[PDB]
Amino acid sequence: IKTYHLSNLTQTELLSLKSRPRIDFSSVFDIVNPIVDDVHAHGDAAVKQYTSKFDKVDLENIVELVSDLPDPVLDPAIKEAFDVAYSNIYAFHAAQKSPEKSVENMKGVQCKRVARSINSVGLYVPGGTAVLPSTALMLAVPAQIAGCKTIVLANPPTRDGTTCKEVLYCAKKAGVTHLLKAGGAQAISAMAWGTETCPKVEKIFGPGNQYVTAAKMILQNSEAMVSIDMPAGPSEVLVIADKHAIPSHVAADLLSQAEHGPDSQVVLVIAGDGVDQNAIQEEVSKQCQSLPRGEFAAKALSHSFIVHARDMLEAITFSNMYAPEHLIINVKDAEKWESFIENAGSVFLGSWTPESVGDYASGTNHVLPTYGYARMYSGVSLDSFLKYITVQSLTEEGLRKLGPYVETMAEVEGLEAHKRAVTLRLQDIEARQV
Amino acid sequence: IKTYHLSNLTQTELLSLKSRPRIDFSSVFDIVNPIVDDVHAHGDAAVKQYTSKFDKVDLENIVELVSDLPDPVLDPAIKEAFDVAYSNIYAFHAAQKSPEKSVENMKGVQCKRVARSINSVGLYVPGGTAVLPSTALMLAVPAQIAGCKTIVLANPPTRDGTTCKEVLYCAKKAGVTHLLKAGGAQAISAMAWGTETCPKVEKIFGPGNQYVTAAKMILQNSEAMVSIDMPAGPSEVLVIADKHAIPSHVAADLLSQAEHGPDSQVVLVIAGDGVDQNAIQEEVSKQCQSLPRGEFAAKALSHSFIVHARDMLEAITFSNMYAPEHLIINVKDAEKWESFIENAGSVFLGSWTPESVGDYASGTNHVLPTYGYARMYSGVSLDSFLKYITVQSLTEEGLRKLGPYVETMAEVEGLEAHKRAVTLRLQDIEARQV
Ligand SMILES: [Zn+2]
Ligand SMILES: [Zn+2]
Repeated sequence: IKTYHLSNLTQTELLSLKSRPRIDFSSVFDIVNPIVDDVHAHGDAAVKQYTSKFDKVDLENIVELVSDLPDPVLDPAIKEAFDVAYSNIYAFHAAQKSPEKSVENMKGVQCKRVARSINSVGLYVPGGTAVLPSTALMLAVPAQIAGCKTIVLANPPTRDGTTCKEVLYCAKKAGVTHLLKAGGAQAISAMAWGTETCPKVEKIFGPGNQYVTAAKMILQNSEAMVSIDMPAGPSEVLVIADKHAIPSHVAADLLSQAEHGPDSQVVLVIAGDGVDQNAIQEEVSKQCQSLPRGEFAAKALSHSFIVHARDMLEAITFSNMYAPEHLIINVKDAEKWESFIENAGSVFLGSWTPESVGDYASGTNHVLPTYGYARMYSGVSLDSFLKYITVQSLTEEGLRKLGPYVETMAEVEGLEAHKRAVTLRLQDIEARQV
Repeated sequence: IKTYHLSNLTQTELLSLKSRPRIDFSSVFDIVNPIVDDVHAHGDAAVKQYTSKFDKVDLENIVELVSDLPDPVLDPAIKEAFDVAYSNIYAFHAAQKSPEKSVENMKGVQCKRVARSINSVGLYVPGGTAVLPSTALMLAVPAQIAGCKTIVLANPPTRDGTTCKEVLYCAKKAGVTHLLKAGGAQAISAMAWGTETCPKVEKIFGPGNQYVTAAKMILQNSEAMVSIDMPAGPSEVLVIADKHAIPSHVAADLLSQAEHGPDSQVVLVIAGDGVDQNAIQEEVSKQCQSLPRGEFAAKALSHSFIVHARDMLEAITFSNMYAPEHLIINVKDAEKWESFIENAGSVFLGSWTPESVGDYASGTNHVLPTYGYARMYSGVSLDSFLKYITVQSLTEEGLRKLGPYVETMAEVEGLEAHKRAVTLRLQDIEARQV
């Protein structure tokens, strides 16, 4: 409910706004380490125990090959909607391919950067009661485009043990190879180390909850030889609204984020004068009462806050400091403010572009950096699933011309074998002129 | 000396060749962790103390604004060599800028991905017994191209408290804003947390020794809010050689990697037949005893190994498994095999392209993934210094076309607030034209 005016604040007060409520992950590591170690040591049996324990389901086989599962049949309207998403997500991400053009800054010194897919990747889509086929498209489409050979999707089952069929449809469309019917730390460990039946993966994506996230943090510093997309905290939106924003559409934007759960973070920034803060707030109350996830949204909004900025430059400056997962800019001429944005996972410009268009189908990626990590991490993209290999090839003339400079730098550095690798080659070359 | 043949080996045995020796991080962690904490709590005073103990230097001004440092004067061959290097590294990295073309897969649905620099960055360049201006260019040039506002270059001082003069030259050329005259874990903490005079940075780059590396690793899972380039181990080279390779050149390539240190890892893969392995081992021995760092190279070569492959495909396949920091391909028609390489930091094709060319001046980046982390990490590049923000903007028509698909997918996921944010908007649009 809290309201702040940027003119009222000291440098110390600013800073407490920039930082999210502390999550002590050390605490969460203590809970997660035994689970990670158990799966590491005892494999599928251990995974089955934790799945029985936490998801209250007992599994025969925790992994299946997706190409052996039947094509599920969906309501045609539902199917077409996910085909549209797929199509837009596919096109946005395919357009991120780098051309691989060679640089020749001196004659005969040809260098280039080429993309190779990460061979094996693991994707975490939360499950049980959550039905998250959208996240499945977000992780698997760019994997598919990148060409990854093994694609493990981890998706904890419903209370009976049934795979969410929309997720499965999405997984089949994006070439997921393996479906791992587990969640939690236990699923992260199984992909990081591999098991009797779950392939070992080289990189793991999707933030899951704070327990998934902790295991990812832990396993990236372990011997498992696994990298992750990014660390994480709760989901967030920051909305900037000016007097041209419709109060009820602003309210709906706040609740759209709030309904993700009690820990979602909402920030309303009011840029300029003439905005009816009251109407927005009342409109939030009215809309919240009919939401089936209204209890979640209300718990979330109990630690939301409002910020008054006297102008749009101040609003954006505050948003840059904050570094929001999602940024909504509902102000006149929103597009013009783009070159002022420095830190945000994803940006929604104007009045017709709610967060859920990006959550589902605009084509951008919704697995975005939270907690302030947009300061140095990007949302998942095609490049998240590639390594770039640098290549250089010299001709004789190139080495003739570049070698001496190399000789010089190696001497300066005290590295004489580095020098001789070149000199010995130059001797051979000069020896073959008569 | 030690040799293997790919035909003679079991699965069990290949997998042993793939994996590097384990490093005891536990002992390193015991050293590093209280250093980090101490710098976090006590700032520059804590840093001064550690510099005094390990580097044996007592210095009051540990952070220097590079602007008001006088240009060093170095001999002119040396200036000219680093200038060529600067030029090739610049050109190579500048060619990596993405176009930011908008995607419009459905009329009025406009999406894009824009580059924004990481606002502050830290660059680690080893000192004391090392002199590493090449690394200064490798880290600093793409930061400068990326437009990072604060660039902190950590480099421990020489015994009199001065900065290594070649390193300072490269920092001024590449636009480093601050110089932190400290090394080791204490340097890393100072950049990760900020001190009284050292700016806090968002990302830290550069291998260092195992103390630096452990500090980077701890700090990436800490509350400091800092990412890292990549984890790391000892540097490595894998050289693929066929019968057309000149044995002495092959030997000088191995020594070039080996002279880095006793842990530097070296692998020779002999592909096909007609290769004088003896001439190569003889040549390694003559060359090794005529080197200043010959004792370092010999210790490294004691844990080197050879692999015989019946053909080049099998050689490449083995190399793809091993996933070397550096790969040299000295075979016939080396360029043609490019498409078969899946895992390698940087590649050197043909007879005239030694590792040291890439270490110094080809333009590629020498800060590369070791220990098999080439399976999922790239070398440092322009992208390492950027976040890519995704942007979407819808017209009214765009939302009229895409919104209904989104309402449905929101229904499926049980996320009514996500649906309503679209519906209120579609209602407003409908109200207006009637
Ligand atoms: Zn959402
Ligand atoms: Zn080197």
